[PDB]
Amino acid sequence: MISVTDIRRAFLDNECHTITKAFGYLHEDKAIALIKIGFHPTYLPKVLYNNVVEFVPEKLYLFKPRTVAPLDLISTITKLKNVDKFASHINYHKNSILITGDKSLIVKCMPYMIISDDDIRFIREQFVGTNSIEYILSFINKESIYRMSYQFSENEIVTIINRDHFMYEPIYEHQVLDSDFLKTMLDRYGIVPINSGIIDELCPEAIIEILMAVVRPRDAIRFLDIVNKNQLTEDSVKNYIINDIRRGKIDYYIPYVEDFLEDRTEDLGIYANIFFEDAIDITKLDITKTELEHISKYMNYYTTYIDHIVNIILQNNYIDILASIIDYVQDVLTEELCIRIVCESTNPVPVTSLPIHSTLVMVMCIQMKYVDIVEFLDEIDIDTLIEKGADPITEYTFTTRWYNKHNDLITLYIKKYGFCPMMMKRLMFEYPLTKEASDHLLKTMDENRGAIMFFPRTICTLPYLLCCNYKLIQKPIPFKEENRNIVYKKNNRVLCFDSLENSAFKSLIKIDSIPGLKTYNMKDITYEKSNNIICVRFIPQESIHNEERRIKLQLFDIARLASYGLYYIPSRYLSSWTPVVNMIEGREYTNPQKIECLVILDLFSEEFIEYQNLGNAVSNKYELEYTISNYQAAINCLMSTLLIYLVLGSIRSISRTENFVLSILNIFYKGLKINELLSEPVSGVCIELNKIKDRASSGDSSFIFLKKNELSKTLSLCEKVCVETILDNNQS
Repeated sequence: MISVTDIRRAFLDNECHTITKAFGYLHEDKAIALIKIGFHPTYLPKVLYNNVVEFVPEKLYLFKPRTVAPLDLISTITKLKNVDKFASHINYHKNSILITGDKSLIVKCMPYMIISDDDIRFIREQFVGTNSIEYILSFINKESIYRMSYQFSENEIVTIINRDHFMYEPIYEHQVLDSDFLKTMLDRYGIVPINSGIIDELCPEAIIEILMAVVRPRDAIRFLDIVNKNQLTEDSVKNYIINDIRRGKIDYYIPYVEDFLEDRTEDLGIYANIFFEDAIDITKLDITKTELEHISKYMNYYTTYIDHIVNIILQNNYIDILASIIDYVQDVLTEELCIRIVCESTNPVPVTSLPIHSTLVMVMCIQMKYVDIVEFLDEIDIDTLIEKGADPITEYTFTTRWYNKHNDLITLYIKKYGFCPMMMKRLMFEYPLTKEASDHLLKTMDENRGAIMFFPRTICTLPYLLCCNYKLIQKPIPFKEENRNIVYKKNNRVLCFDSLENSAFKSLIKIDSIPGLKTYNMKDITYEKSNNIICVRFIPQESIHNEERRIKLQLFDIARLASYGLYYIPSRYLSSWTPVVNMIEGREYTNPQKIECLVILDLFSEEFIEYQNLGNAVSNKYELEYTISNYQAAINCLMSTLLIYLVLGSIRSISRTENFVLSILNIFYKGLKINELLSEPVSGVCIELNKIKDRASSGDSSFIFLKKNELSKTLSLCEKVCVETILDNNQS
């Protein structure tokens, strides 16, 4: 459990109403320490302003913009790369920032400043004679344009659209543009010319093509309005719009239909009533499932016929359609139907939209992993929820008032997250707790110190172990004298490096010193130098012919290298998958959307990085918001490699998937020198894996596509292997 002694002392001895207020009564030294690591309220009292400016300036945004001094603000954001959090400060002090005349400063601040016609006059004054005017203005935001009278020149508009393509949207509805300029922007940037500057009469084909290309409904409306002022609308255009309405594209055309298609309501059929109140009696029409899907978003126009529609839905078992109109059928929903919806619908419905909150409905929502199970507490007590397997501590719950209505939910929040600084920060500071709720929270955490509240399941979960802030101990490399009968390639290989300090060079040499590797072996290493450059000549191990054996033996080597402090970032397979970050922040995580390879390459192709530099390499490779430790980066690399070797390895495997998962994960243990065998149930994992295996033959693509939440059991097994990796490391 996170310690709360000091902040609870502050909360009680000053009779605060919120933990935010109590934070301000901490000793300035403790407050500043907490502020540095991000454990702070959303704002700070003025007494701390000088300490923040001196000791942690990047956190000045925690003061009201009026409280911050323009010099302090400008000194801070000059140093920072990301100033998103200073947006309201930057806007409030825009005049101070303009007066500086600093090109780099102004350009960094433009996306957050609401720029006025006067401000534009100041920029053209301070920068006349330089390339900078069209450069500075190219960083303007859509908010400035909406409130602006100024009109961009064409050069400005190009510079702006080169910097951010979709800035054409505010520009195109801000000002009248030359019609040849609109054509040039279409031929060259593919921008659809939706602007009042359209002057030439367009052929029926041209109108149909522009409609087929627009995406936002407001652009279709605008286009048609402009065009109708230039020319009459053809029967060819009218026909396409009716057929587009039949394809579900409705919002695009509501003004148009109401003004020009009044005499085509029989062609519009069931859709006509969206445009003309009760225009067609739909009971006399043959209604298709597709037509009901399209009008589901438009049911407020079919309330005259709501019974007929509901009846078609129930008679044809259109449960997804029933779910999509659930707000209109509250009176019809029996417990039986409520259950059907929960089990059969593609996407969940809100528990508040189910009028029946029986235990039976609740266990179906638990089975379907509904995120809003807490809403059954109007009928069912928290103990029955927990006994029946509910987890009400979700993101959904945080958007409700339930934490103030029920101190048992705050206790459950602590049991799930009391060790997790980011999640406790969120409840302590970013949730509108009551005095009594705030008191219960700090009391419960203070009287349950240590690990007792997380025993015996949570203390052995990966997120819990990531927040103990352990270390992975590296083992020293044993003496090597290679006696094995290794088959080497009949050709040598040369790798060159800019210097001998090169970390990749240093790890290649270290890996050569490591005994007992199965795939990463090298013969007859010679050196050649040219000033700083160092080249390594060597004869690589011949590749293992059996692909399944090769993949198993590569994971052994990965485990053995990790035990000695050498890791690799699997970014060629999972370019953005950092589940460790989710875990230490208390956020749920799921599988990546794809594996960017089909073939597991040999380990010679990867760059192995020292543990001591791993936190920095991982955070840079994945462009993380903040730098994670070497420990947490090591866990991410293992989690990534395990997922890749299980999924990709399965695909290329010829043995029974149950024996593959069990033997390659035991192979991983052996590389770690863990003497106990892995013995986990893999039946549920193998069903997930075999599904993906079957798409990989049918797909025929350059990547392996993974469906959302398809690998939950495989991920819990990757987690369990990492947990055992950490616990065994901590015994040594």
